[PDB]
Amino acid sequence: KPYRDRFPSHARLPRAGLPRAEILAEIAAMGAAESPAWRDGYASGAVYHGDEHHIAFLNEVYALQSQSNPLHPDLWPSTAKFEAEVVAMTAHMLGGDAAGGTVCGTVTSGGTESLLLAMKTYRDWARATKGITAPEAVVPVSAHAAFDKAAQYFGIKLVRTPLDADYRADVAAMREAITPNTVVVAGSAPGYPHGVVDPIPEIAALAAEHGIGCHVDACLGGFILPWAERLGYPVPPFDFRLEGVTSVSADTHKYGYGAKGTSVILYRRPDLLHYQYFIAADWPGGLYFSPTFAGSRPGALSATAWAAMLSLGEEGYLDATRRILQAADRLKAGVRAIPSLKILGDPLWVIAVASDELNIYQVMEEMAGRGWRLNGLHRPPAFHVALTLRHTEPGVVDRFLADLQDAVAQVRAHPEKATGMAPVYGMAAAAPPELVRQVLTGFIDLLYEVH
Amino acid sequence: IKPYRDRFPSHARLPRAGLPRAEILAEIAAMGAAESPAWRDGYASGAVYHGDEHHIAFLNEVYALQSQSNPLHPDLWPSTAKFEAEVVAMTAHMLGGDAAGGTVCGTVTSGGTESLLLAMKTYRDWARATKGITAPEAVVPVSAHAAFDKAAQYFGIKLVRTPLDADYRADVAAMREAITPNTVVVAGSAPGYPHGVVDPIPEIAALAAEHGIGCHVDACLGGFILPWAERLGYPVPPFDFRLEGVTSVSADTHKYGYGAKGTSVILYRRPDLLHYQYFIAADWPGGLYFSPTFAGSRPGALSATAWAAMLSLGEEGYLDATRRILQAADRLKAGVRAIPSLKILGDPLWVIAVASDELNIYQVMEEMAGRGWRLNGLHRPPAFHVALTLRHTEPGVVDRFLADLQDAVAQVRAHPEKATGMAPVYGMAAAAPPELVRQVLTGFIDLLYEV
Ligand code: NA
Repeated sequence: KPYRDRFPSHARLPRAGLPRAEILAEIAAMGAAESPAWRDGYASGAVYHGDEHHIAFLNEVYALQSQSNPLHPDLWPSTAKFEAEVVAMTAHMLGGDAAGGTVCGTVTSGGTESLLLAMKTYRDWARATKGITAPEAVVPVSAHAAFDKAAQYFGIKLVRTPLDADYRADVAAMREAITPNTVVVAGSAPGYPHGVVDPIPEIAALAAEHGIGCHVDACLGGFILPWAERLGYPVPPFDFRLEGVTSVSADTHKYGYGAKGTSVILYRRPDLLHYQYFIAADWPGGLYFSPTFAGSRPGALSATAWAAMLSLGEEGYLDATRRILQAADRLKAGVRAIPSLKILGDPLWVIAVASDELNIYQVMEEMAGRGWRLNGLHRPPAFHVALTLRHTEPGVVDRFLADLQDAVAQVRAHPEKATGMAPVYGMAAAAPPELVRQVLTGFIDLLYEVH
Repeated sequence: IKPYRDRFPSHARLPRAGLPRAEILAEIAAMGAAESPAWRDGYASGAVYHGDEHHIAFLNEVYALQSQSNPLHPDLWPSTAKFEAEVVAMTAHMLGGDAAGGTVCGTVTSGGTESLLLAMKTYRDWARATKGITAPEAVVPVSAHAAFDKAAQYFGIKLVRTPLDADYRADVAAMREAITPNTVVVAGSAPGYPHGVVDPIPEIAALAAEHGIGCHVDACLGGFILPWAERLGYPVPPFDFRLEGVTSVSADTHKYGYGAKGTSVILYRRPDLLHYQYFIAADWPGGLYFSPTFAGSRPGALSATAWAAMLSLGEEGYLDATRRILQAADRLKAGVRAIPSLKILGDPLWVIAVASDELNIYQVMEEMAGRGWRLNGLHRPPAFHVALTLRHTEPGVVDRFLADLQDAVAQVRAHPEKATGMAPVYGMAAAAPPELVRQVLTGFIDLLYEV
């Protein structure tokens, strides 16, 4: 709570309205304080484009569409066109034409919502068409935490399966975990922890053999992998090119470079998509439907997804991806050169680094002391850096490597040193899950404290 | 209908080369010039709640300043964590939170629907953990939002809908009779969407408390009006945390809070309830992970607009806006009651459902549509409503409505069998079997997404 001193806190409505100009000044001052961290490339992920002109462009898209609520297609036909076109272009980018032109889907609020919708959809589809009432889903331990959210929300038993030596899903273990109640298996393309792409072709084949769904979580890779493939990088098919793939999520607000608050969920056929829709026919409020979880939605954010995709085009995504993967190549070579560190698996641009000899959490804390905001991992202990366009700016990768070399030297010199956040991550890694839940619950409460 | 089919190019695939930003903006701007008059000039029921150009420009600048905000990372955007904390605190205080003894707490959500879903899930989880209930039920009036059915279907809750009395308010005897040992929550609306009437919250809350179950007040529509209507001397029963048995309340900042679309608030009487809402993952290799609500990544700029709107209005601003809306409603209601063949359903303050026992109300509505009005068509029983906003408090707007409504009724009286445009559509939807409605609406959503 860094502003507790500098700015008044508001626990109650002001009696009189406060001047707009004063309100904007506070927000602008906070922006000046907060933006350097992501602008200058210190943040893993978080901001995916970050360019001044791109941002000013999407801000004006927002301004022009600010009143849009896609719950009312009759008032905002513009926004329904934008969502239809985002879905179509994304589907085409992800091998939709290979499905025979039946690929369809919706815009969502984010990768989490795309995953939740897909999970609910397989649940309802399986109940209706296979008589399954105690649904199960099989995913690798690396699959996003949102799969557990979906499981707990929709009453699906989540079975998480082990990874091989390369941190990719062990498909044999996935086959073993399938039962008559399994409704879907998933693979990540790539997974968030270690940036590796699961063996999608085998997972898709597994699913098809069992007549169950196969969801590919391409939230992180959907706007990168197709371009990496065209640039010559090693990437096997991960999308609708695979016969057994029945849905794919992809985040326009990650490497699509749209504004935060949008993603896409795609299904192989409409008969599947139809299980996602909510329709109420008996309500005194009249006919009511929604394609996704929300009722009212900020249509302006859909406009920003559409605008971003159109302003980039294939050549734009190709260039962005090129820059990111070149930076990644350079970063990975540097990490491999530093003694006592290793990279987990063989990632293209989301790089998890670990150490068998040193406390990786203190190496991470040493980086944080130099301004870096990296993601702390566990199982196993590691940190990761998800490279973005912010990291392709001049000097950024070199600063990272220089800082990391220094971090490692400092930790080797005092291997028992543990400061700042390092003991927090270490304790969290060792702690019983229930204890973690209690403490993190207290933490969320603290974020909401007004003093 | 898709108005831009022949006016602008359609995009089924990414352009090969990025298109100029300036052209993309021109196209979006052109669509805005086409679309804004309808809401700006007061023709839309609900839809746009403030709509003033200076207010809008103000929020658009709030968005610009916070555009990169993603509250999944409070360490990068402490500004936004502060905004959400203060939106919750101010809203809680406005809704009688101090009467709870200072234990009232909550979170910002993406909208009214998410607030309702979250409350529903929360009572389900709470009841499972503390009451051993594994086949949860919820009892709500038939007028309660369609979103209650979404929550029931998502989270495996049996939803029991109960009849209204002659004033279109919840029949509390029927709710009592519907309670079983598996019931986890009862709800009332403040006010309900269809007819704008406030349920007997005190009786419902007392019912709930007597049974040791939750009581959720859906104040999504009324939360930012009712407290001020009450201060102004209008007849409004207590409906909030002043009532002992009220355990949660939802209120929409993006409705009469005058924030931008994409925000709402869910409040709980105590932290031990709120804690059942949080998602926490402790064994994920992606590290410690938590979400206070459904989403992971979120558009923090939208929370900023809620906060800024609340601050720029203050109590005086909400009091003034509410006064204007309620006096416009008073005038509008009197004018409708003065028209021989029309009646208003129940006794609403500002969301007015109008019906007719003698004429086809759907054609009356169609005659209004031919004059530019975008009203909401209801059924059970047939009616239309107008949810009055600041847009309808502008000079001449209520007078135009009544003048148009008088001509509408004169025309229908002259040709009682006339049924044109959307009138036969609403008429058929009201008579049609729900399964048939489901199939047709499913086809309609498909139509929205056609490129
Ligand atoms: Na190394």
